[PDB]
Amino acid sequence: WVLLSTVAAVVLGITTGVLVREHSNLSTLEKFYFAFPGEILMRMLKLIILPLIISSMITGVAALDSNVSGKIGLRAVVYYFATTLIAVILGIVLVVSIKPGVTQKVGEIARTGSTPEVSTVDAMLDLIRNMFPENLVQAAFQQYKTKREEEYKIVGMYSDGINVLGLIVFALVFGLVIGKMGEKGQILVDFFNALSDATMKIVQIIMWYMPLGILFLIAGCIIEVEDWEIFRKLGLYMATVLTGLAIHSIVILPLIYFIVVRKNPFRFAMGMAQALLTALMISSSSATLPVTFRCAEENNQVDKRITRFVLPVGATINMDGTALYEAVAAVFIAQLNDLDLGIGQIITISITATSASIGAAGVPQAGLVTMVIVLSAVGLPAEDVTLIIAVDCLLDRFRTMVNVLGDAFGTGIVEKLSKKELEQM
Ligand code: NA
Ligand code: NA
Repeated sequence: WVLLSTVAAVVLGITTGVLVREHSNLSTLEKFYFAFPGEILMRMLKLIILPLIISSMITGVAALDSNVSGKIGLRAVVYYFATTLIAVILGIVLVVSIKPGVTQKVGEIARTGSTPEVSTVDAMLDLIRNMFPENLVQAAFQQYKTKREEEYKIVGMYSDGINVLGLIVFALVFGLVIGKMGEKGQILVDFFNALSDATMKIVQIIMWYMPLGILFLIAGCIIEVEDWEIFRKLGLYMATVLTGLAIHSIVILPLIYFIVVRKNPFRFAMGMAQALLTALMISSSSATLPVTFRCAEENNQVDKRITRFVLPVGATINMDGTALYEAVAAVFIAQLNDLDLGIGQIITISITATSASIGAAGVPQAGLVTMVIVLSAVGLPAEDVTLIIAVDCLLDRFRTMVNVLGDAFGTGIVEKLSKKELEQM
């Protein structure tokens, strides 16, 4: 009933959403109140991130030996990097071959939204700063950001938004320490094992409300969009983005899973359908993590030791979907400006696009912030990001699904590559 209700909710939500806007006329305030049931689900899933991330990372690392944990972590990191690179290369090839921007002009495309003010050096240094928060309690709900102020002086401040990067790094180090302690640290292992189990049970309670929240979540966004002809001007740009995401999700990732794990990848992906559908509706890899936990464990029979480690980390640093999107968007913006891109310029977009949304799964405008960095790398104005924000919300839905799908396949791949370790213990 859990999966069926989710499918029923989207159909009713899409049916309700299209009918409401086509027949009824709603103001901006009336549109916001319509999506309120979905909004409640959004903050019920966000409420679970902190307890889930902390107890999963501590419990997963603490359960394994130091060497076993290191090898499992090394395998996951290689898979994260390997798949993100392939996603970027696929985006580069598709956008270069399809040439979405060479068939269009800058003037014709409408400009929407505001381009964020980003410093490439400060944004990347902020990544390392957030890995090591100054306060653990503050990191639970706030993040650090630095701005250049004046001959220039760096001023930093904390803003609302959970620092998943800092919490995961501490939870990994904390899990390693309490595991080595043994009997001394057993009480902490037991405490965070119960907290992890309790958090999963609370997710089960949230799943009861998810169908009703999903209905209004999908319905609301369909009603939010006031203009549909804007999607037609960027259709070629959208087509290449979804073509790359579809190929990565349906060809590349299943192929990698099959080679490492001699099993049907679509059977594995079928078990994740509930998590993939949730990601497609909430546009957050961290908020959909609790759903990914159940699908990987309950449906795909993936080891809980592997899942507790790979999934929380993957939701934070594994963004194949976003990395592909930045590579396609950056080259597309380059083509609009009639800017020929050489091998040197193409390469730098690849490395810059790789470091996309490394601490912003669910953070809004996370893709625009990265796009500014990627565009600035090869010298295009950061104001060209305004040409993409029109359809960024829709693409964000599909980005998150591919971001979550990469994590799910990583658990199966890492589990197979560490089979000797799990049996050895
Ligand atoms: Na990846
Ligand atoms: Na991810």
